[PDB]
Amino acid sequence: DQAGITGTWYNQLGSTFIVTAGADGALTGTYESAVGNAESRYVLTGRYDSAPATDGSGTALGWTVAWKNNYRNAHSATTWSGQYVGGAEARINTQWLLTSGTTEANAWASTLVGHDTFTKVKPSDQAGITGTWYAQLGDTFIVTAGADGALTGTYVTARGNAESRYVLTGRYDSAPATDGSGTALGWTVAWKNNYRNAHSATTWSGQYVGGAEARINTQWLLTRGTTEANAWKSTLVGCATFTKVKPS
Amino acid sequence: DQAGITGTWYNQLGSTFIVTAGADGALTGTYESAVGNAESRYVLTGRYDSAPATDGSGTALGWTVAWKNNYRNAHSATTWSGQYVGGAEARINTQWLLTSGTTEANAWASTLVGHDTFTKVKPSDQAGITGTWYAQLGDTFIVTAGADGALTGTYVTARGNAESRYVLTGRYDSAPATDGSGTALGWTVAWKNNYRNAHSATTWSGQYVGGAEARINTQWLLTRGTTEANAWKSTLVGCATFTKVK
Repeated sequence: DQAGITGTWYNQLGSTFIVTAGADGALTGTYESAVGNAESRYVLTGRYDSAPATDGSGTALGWTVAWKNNYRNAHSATTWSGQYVGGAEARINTQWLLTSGTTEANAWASTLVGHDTFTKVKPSDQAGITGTWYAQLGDTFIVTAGADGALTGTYVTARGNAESRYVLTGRYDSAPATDGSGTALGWTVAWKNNYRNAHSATTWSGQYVGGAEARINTQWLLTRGTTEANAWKSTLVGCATFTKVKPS
Repeated sequence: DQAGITGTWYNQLGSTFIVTAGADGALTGTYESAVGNAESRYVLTGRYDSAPATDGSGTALGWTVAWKNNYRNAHSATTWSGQYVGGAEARINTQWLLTSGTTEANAWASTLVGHDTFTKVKPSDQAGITGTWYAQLGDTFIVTAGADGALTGTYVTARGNAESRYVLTGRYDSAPATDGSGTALGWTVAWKNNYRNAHSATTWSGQYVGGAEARINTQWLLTRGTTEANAWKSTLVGCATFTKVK
């Protein structure tokens, strides 16, 4: 629900995020984290299902924060993937992936995973990235990396309940480390366009590695809006690798 | 933590598991699930760090349940990876991976992810799998699949804080589907042996696909024992693909 989502949400750690849900499925806002290498507000962007199911399922959504602002750069990004559940005790229940830019030797250790629950009640490489990317599955990701750390574009998926292009939005570390680490980034796609609504959203969290064989290596979370009884099985997890060379 | 871990644990869904922690780092017991395609008890096996850190960190552990018993076969396995925290309100905080055996075309949708918290107080044999497997990183997994769905063996890791062999235990679906879906399975390694103790455990959850190029395609969770303040960053996630050819 657009009115249900917009506002201020608090999670179990004490972090805060303020979000505006646009009528078109956009999420925009700021996140302030009570833990980790973080200080003050960080830009957040994401998507949500603007036509959720009426059988009582939650509303699938996700969003991304690149942990760079004017005070700090943690060379990392987090994506939350989850669902909004309305009512007197409204909640956003998520799982998240936190990727650090790493050397290729430490990439196997690059991604933390966790869960966050948010309530309305306060508790007690721009050039390298911009362009067209191809997954091992055959689908396609066209993205523009802004100078501010914005990612914007469209995703065309070769598999699943999906058809034609979907809007994508995300963030990336716009001042990566120079020691050969990759560039942390993430983005979200809500699987609703003018042709289909799969009542679901995916977030990819990962890092860009430049050079002769440039890659975006990601892990992803796909959450479906579910009833509360089915929520334990609402989130799929996977990995995906994108290259600039269209596969065979 | 042998005495602390052993006994009966309840999670927020109403599921129950009973476990015995052995002195060597073994976990053995049964899991009864309050949700999903499950009914009565299922065998569980796993590992835990039998010499945790004394600074107050939790105790890393993991375990596997293949969702097949004499009453049902859900063609699936779950691994929980997490850490035991002792004291007046002892808990086991986990994240879990549930893999279903799927066709190749559906494999991208094969693995659910979630989190479970357990407390002590109740709330209100495949010839295909057995052998040596090699990951894209260079490390090595030697396993014996028992006829009862047991997995036992040793894991030798080519990366991280590890050296030589570590004990592994796990489970697999011993009566898979014959439509060409993979065989669901999972296993645990606690990263402690006679040479190193990394105070951590990894669980792989995934599926075995047979034939000319047999593979085990997995996703894994690596949990480190942490302080309560650092618990939010205790678990790494990744994927690993194993083949029979080095």
